[PDB]
Amino acid sequence: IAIASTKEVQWQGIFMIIVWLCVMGSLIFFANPEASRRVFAKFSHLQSFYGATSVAFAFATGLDILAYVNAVSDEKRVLSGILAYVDGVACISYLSMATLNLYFLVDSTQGNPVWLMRYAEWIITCPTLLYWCGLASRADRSSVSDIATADALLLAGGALSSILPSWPAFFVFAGSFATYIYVMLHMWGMFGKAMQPDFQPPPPLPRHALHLLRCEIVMSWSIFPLVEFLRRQGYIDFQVGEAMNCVADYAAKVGLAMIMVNCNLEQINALRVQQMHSALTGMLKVMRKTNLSSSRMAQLDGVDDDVKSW
Amino acid sequence: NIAIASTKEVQWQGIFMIIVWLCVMGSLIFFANPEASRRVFAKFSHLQSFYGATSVAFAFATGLDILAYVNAVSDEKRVLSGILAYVDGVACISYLSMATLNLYFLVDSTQGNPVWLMRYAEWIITCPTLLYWCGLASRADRSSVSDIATADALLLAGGALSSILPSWPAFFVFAGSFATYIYVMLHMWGMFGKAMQPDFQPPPPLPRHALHLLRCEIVMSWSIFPLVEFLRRQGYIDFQVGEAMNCVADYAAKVGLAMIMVNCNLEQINALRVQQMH
Ligand SMILES: CCCCCCCC/C=C\CCCCCCCC(=O)OC[C@H](O)CO
Ligand SMILES: CCCCCCCC/C=C\CCCCCCCC(=O)OC[C@H](O)CO
Ligand SMILES: CCCCCCCC/C=C\CCCCCCCC(=O)OC[C@H](O)CO
Ligand SMILES: *C/C=C(C)/C=C/C=C(C)/C=C/C1=C(C)CCCC1(C)C
Ligand SMILES: *C/C=C(C)/C=C/C=C(C)/C=C/C1=C(C)CCCC1(C)C
Repeated sequence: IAIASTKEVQWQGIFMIIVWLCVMGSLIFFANPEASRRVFAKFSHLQSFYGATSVAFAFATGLDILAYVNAVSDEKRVLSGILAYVDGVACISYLSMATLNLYFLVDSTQGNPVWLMRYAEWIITCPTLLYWCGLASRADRSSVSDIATADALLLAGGALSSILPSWPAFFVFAGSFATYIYVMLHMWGMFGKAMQPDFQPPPPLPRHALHLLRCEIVMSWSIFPLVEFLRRQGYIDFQVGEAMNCVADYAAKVGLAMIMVNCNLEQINALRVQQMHSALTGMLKVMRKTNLSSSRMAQLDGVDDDVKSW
Repeated sequence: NIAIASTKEVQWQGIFMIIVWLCVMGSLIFFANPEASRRVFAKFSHLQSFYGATSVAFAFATGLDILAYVNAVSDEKRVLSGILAYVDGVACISYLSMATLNLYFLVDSTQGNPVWLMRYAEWIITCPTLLYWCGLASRADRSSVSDIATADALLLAGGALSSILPSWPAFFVFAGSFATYIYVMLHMWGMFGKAMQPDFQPPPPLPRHALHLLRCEIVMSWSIFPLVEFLRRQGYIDFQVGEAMNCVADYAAKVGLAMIMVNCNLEQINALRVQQMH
């Protein structure tokens, strides 16, 4: 329920990039390039997996900068503003993940890397996307910062659960998953309470589209805990798990933009509903000013119009 | 006379693009050599990953045009995104098949690299359609379009046949195809020009500004392929480098069109509710 202006979405956007331009430098300071080259060789397709995701996110932002300029309203404008920066961070993250010497941690389950840059992306992105849901539905400013902060610590636990021994990993990882359902349960009830046809303040998106948001987010964010579960269990390869993470990272953020584009293209029907009513009352005003009986000015006035409808 | 389309006509034109490609996919699985394809994806490990990534990029790019079709401003700006909804879908199933199927290919005489006929069979189905599609954004002669459409169809074929020829003739058949490429592009730049006139007889379904963008998007995005194969056959870049460029250039040329229809449809609604405020 922030109801922020375009200059606020710029101020939050420059904060995300400077709080990122600090994160990358932090992860470049602790770099061990001998092992980064060793990991980017033992797992060959990684530099291609992440480099392909960065290019895919480059066009993802271009689709938002078009939706931002050509936005139908100033309400839907500031919504594509947050997605413009959230998807831009996804591109500079995977660009650096695929070309830079970054900091990662050995995990206890299988000895795999923990990219931390991608975790540092989600802790910058995922809280913002829940604040984004706090505007498409206009929930309470507290009920949003609840799940917003609960989802930030959520990602942190699953990151700092890979280092832990067997049992404290299971218990910290299971603690993050329980918090996940909390975020997805409050959201489904956050949009569901905004979809009611009797709801002030009327949401900046149509009522039906909110169901698409609480559907797309639920069944796209669920992939990440499902991959970290299987891969730690040892039931899928590391790269096969990384490939899913890169595509799920794409479908989750891009899925919102295509819904924003869908909404901006749907107000055209709303325009064509207003055009109908205007031309209906316009023909109504003429009937309220004419007299329709035997007033012979062409034929009888009534049959002239009746022949027109015939 | 001129060049027009209709919704049900692009629907049957759409399903013709897929059945002439389904036939193509069968022929290339039929003549394929799986023992030789395994060697390709072995030496070039990133090939299978590139195509599968390109396919994912095109899967979403198709669905964006479906939203432009159901929520189109005009009956003509519908049958324009309709062509792209089939063009961009072929790219999704072409790259999904290139990354997951045993396909037929050829060894080029220049450097022994593979020549992906499935991709060549994609452009032969795409490029002549986008030029029929360019005959609807500008409404050129059905003869002026049939020329470039059949000249671009043989253009991609000549560049494919050039790989199998010896030294001397491959030079001239390749150069003979690039000479026709400029013939296609020169006719396009002047094809939008006739419609870009503020006093044109059949008003084009696009504004004058959006038409100059198209003749710039199609010039600067299509010129990459004749530069990739050039710098790859000469040996100035690795094969996988030219494939990654071909995997990105193939996305820009077709999503560049998809984002023009979005911005024009969006520019139309914002202009229309303004004309309602007044
Ligand atoms: C253990 C993983 C370590 C990774 C290594 C890099 C860490 C840097 C990442 C984030 C910095 C914190 C800045 C963002 C903090 C967001 C907290 C939050 O939830 O804010 C929501 C907001 O209240 C909605 O209105
Ligand atoms: C009716 C438009 C159909 C366009 C193609 C869709 C099917 C593409 C499949 C194979 C193309 C093989 C090469 C075909 C060469 C183009 C044929 C042509 O000249 O069409 C011009 C049309 O008359 C201008 O209105
Ligand atoms: C000026 C154009 C006026 C309007 C006409 C529109 C049509 C343009 C179409 C093709 C032009 C040539 C395509 C680009 C070919 C460049 C090849 C080249 O210059 O090669 C340099 C060399 O490869 C370095 O490494
Ligand atoms: C754009 C990136 C997004 C939306 C990432 C979302 C991640 C989640 C919704 C959940 C992640 C995890 C858990 C629920 C538990 C284990 C740790 C994670 C990060 C895999
Ligand atoms: C969607 C796919 C498109 C737009 C493909 C376009 C291909 C070209 C514009 C050109 C291709 C070639 C040449 C000009 C010369 C050598 C042969 C080709 C196919 C590389």
